[PDB]
Amino acid sequence: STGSATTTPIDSLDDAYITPVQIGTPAQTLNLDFDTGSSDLWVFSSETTASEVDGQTIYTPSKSTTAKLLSGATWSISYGDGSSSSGDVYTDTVSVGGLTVTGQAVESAKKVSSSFTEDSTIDGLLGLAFSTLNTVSPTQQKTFFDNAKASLDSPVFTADLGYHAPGTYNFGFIDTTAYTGSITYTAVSTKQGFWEWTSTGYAVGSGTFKSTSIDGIADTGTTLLYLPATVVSAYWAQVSGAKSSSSVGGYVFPCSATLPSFTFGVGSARIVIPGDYIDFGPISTGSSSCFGGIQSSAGIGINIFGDVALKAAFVVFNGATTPTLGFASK
Repeated sequence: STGSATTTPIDSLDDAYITPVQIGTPAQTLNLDFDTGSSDLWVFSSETTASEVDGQTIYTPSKSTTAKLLSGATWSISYGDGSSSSGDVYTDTVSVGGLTVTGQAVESAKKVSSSFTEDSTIDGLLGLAFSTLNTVSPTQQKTFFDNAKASLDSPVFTADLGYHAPGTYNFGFIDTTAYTGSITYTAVSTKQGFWEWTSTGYAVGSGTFKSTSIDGIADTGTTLLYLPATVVSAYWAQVSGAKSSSSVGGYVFPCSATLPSFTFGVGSARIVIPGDYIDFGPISTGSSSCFGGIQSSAGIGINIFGDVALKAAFVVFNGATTPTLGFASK
């Protein structure tokens, strides 16, 4: 089997991407944030505290004939950006772009933190990291991809995120028309539950390539590119007027400035992030100060190849017995 779904930016800055997901019988369609940095499929629901729902579409298990309470199961998650949610668990039928899993753990939110409430466009998350990170207790649950894997034509999914435009998540096949050149594959460590790999270095604009190992994660659920402070400093030093602002929480730059590209290494191959991808617009309406899309990972404790990086590539998440990651230009 295979599946193919369009993923759409939630706003004009590509702050995140939502993908429609069918849950239950008859189908309830929710727009989920596909997140290769976490491993819980959780949704706004009929059980979510009413005061914490503001415009989201909810899953109502009682209206699904295939929904079954996973008795005794609870979940509770906290994300790197300080947000959180928690609740109980049902199993139900979940379909993504034609691909159907039965008995998928659908984690129903009883509580969500304010940032989720305040984002009316995201109805939940669908985690695509390794199932070892799943928070369901007492019995850890498998991700949608893990459950689908054996049925797929090939044990892979791909992320093709658009710049200011829709893109595609595919399951079970590699669309050879979706990228240019060849796919370069690189080793993955699953020891922290992430799609963790080691970039071979970077360049800033037309600068020479610096060969240096950068361990990080391929994370569709993180907006920006978070790299070591040395690297980030070298980038923003090439932007006139750029500065790091504690009050704003990172590097900002005059909206009148031209951003250089940023290149990262995948083995001997190179992915080029165009400068425009690194512009996240005015820090506040009317401000001439723009927020940068490359920021320091210092104090996150991990480097994160978020959407800024991934949307410059066609990315293969190869869930073979020994997982690997593939990157192609597009």
